[PDB]
Amino acid sequence: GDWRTATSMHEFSVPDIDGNMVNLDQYRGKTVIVTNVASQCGKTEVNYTQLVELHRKHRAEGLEILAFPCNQFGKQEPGSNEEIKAFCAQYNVTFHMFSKIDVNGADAHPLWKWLKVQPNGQGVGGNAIKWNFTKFLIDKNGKVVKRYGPMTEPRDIEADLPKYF
Repeated sequence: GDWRTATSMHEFSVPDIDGNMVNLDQYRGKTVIVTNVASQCGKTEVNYTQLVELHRKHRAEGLEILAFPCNQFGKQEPGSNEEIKAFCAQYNVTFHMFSKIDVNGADAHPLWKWLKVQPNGQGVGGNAIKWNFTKFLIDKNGKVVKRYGPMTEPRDIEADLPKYF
């Protein structure tokens, strides 16, 4: 697959939660957090509340958050795209929600296959996504600059935003 040839997130297109293709080059010149989400995770509440807080705190500086539902971790995202959309409403999410995807395995979405092999997006302990709410920080040129594991509270990504704003 051609994802292997990409040098930037801006080369991918991915369906949003309504099913509509989003060309990610529209986020050129924005700092972006990409994260895999789920609704039935022990850290669902801390992640959605803190991602909303971080997005409200920094969206006027150009921060974007792209959230990808994924059911591969404990079957913790069983709902349809419509049900996930409704679920997020309780958190007042105004960042970008995407259609549910796989992030691991042969059928993972190409964007996520690409994120996992980026020099700053490689995990040791394999590149595989380990659980719900892994995060990647992506710069204004669509390069991965940091990867954060499932335990990372979204507020702790503040440490790294001045680097890239």
